[PDB]
Amino acid sequence: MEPFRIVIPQADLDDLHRRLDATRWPSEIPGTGWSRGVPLDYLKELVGYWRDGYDWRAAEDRLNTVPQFTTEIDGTNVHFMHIRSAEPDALPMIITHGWPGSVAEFLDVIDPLTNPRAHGGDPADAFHLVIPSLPGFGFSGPTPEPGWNLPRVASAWAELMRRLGYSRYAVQGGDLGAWTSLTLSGVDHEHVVGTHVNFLITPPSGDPADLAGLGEQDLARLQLLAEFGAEGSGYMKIQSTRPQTLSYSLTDSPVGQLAWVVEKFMEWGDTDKSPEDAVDRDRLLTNVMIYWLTATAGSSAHFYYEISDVLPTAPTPPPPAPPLPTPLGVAVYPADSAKPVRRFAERAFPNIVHWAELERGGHFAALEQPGLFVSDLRAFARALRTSHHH
Amino acid sequence: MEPFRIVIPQADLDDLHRRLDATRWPSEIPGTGWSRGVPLDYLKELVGYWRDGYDWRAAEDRLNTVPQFTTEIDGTNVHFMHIRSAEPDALPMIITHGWPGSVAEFLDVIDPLTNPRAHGGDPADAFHLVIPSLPGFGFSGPTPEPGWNLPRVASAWAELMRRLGYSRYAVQGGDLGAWTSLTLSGVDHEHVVGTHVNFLITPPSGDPADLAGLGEQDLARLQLLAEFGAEGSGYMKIQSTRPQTLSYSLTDSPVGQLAWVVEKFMEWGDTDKSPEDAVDRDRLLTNVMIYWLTATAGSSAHFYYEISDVLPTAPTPPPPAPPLPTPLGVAVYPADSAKPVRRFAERAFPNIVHWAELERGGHFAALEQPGLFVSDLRAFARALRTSH
Ligand SMILES: O[C@@H]1Cc2ccccc2[C@H]1O
Ligand SMILES: O[C@@H]1Cc2ccccc2[C@H]1O
Repeated sequence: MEPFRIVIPQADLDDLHRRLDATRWPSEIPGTGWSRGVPLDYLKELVGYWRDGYDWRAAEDRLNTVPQFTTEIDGTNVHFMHIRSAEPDALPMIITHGWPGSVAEFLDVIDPLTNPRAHGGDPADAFHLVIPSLPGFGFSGPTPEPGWNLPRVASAWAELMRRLGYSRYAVQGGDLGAWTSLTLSGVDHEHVVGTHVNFLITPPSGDPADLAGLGEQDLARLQLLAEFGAEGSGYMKIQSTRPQTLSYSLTDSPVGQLAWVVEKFMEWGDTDKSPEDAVDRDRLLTNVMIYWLTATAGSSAHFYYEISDVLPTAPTPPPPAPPLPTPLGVAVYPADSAKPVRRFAERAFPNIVHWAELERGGHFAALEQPGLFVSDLRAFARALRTSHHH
Repeated sequence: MEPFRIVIPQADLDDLHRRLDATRWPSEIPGTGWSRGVPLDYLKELVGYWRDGYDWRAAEDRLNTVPQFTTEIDGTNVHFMHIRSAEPDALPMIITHGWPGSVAEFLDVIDPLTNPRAHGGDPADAFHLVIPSLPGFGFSGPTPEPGWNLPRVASAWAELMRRLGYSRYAVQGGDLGAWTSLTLSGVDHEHVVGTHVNFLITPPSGDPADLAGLGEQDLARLQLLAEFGAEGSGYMKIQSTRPQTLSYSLTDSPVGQLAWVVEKFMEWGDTDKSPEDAVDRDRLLTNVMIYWLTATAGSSAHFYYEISDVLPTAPTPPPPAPPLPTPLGVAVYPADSAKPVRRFAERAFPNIVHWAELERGGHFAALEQPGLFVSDLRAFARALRTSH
């Protein structure tokens, strides 16, 4: 438990610009748009801005306005932001990012969540926030040994909240952070008072009977899963099997690191022509910079290998889980890469206290739609309070 | 159709050495060996040799001892080696490499196949060789448009053989070259006299009854397929879906390009502790240099996208093909990444005339075991002459 500040040596930035200037670009097949990955023309334009335009020092300053700390847990370094609320009886909540994200995703929602009185919110709806970097990611950095899977991350987090003195807290996440949050609600069930996910997958049974009566939208959600498996799972299959092989090119090549990550902001964000439709280029590059500067493309990929058996890329599906009794909030963003079927969600989670279908935004909710994210999490906190005393 | 010679600008070599010198290495998780991909200590040592000891000019010299040509077919550049036998009666054969291989794989089998008299062979077993670079690969280079799938590549080859004046020829391949050869045997059935593959997958139906009576060795071969899908197919899934995203890092980073390729030489070769157990490092780096210097990591990856529908990684597993009538030779190398169950192969190919189970070697047969490969192909020629 020691204070932490991001201080990037100028030498690292000079090296980055050296590499950018020396980029060797591939050929392309014309007329294929985004269908086979990041198009050449777009990436050239974004790289030009990255090299001459993007301001890391300002991003660095902004990140450093948030209190950060590091601490060692279960043999590994855990970096985390901790922002105390301006209001007494605030709900402690630990928010977890996923891949290819980072703690930078949450910069625009931290102040409205923790200080609602200064952002037109109700003081009754305040949060204390703990926002940790996943082991292997960003400023937490590489893990030293095998075995950092969902329950090991969850146990680390429970220990983090214990050290911080939160005996009662909620958990929140999207992407892999949602899976970690759901896992933690079981692992630390004595201390977790509620769970909110903005990403939820509900696979079908495989029995054509459980589809009876489902409407067009729910059937389309199931189709989205199948499409993801067929077409969108490439990154997941390679990171879950040979993350180290992949890591050499992503650690050596900043354009390669950028393409690898920015593709997902295009495909999973609420976009039309460009990833910048949903996330502006400074935020896009700041997130990529956290991967690049900490050189965590590979260590973050190893997470997928550790949890390969519970991914959709698993050979055989994991056995059906017993119901998770955690009071649950679900937020469904319309451009997300996967969306839950409520009938199926009701079976797996008997205590849903909050369900919202939002009007806009994709996979990176806090970053894409901070206003909606904040309003939704407040309504979840209100629903939690309501469900506990009635 | 014009003569071709490899002449790499010095500036490209200077650029490569600058990149190698400036390599930024990743973290590792110690003690995981090769289980999660190419280990850090090994690759640092290989890159050291690449930078300090490897001699591209000598490799370039050896490649250029092979007569090579380029020609435009169906809108794309096609590079190929063409080596005539001194025996006029020789069997013409087109040999196709796969991924992450190249025409450099066959340097040690060319003279024995085309001049058997000087290399322990019978003049009756001579070949004329045509050894093309796949469209999108090596010195053929990037294709200009969508659609270069197996039938389109096969058609291009039939056209190449027609242009060379070969109205009767055999086809040979491993990896994707075997799939291309099998496709070509159907596409140009009039002119293909026989097909030899040193790579063949035989998927089970999924009906438990079809496994009845199979010995433990054949059951293990089927399980090899399952293991490949589960753990070995990462490169195939990303190249078949987002090859262009992948291409940026592989085209910009020589250590990345090296890791991406050399992993398969470890996993698919007859290896123990190192890929150099099966293929020495000069040959390994020469093959990688062909990808690096032609900047074809991306365009070679696009081939997988074009054929995604027939891969193991397909959205829906491809329906079992009807039987193919081509006279077929099959060579099974014991360390290969996949190996056929003969009972199943003979249902898919009712005219198998040659079946060899070799006792050494993996996926890169001509490169790993040139002696075994030459003997087997000569045996195949003899099987074709005495059965048809
Ligand atoms: O968008 C992706 C869809 C999916 C499915 C399972 C786990 C994670 C994820 C996301 O990364
Ligand atoms: O790339 C090859 C294609 C394939 C198909 C089945 C098993 C292994 C393999 C690979 O060795």
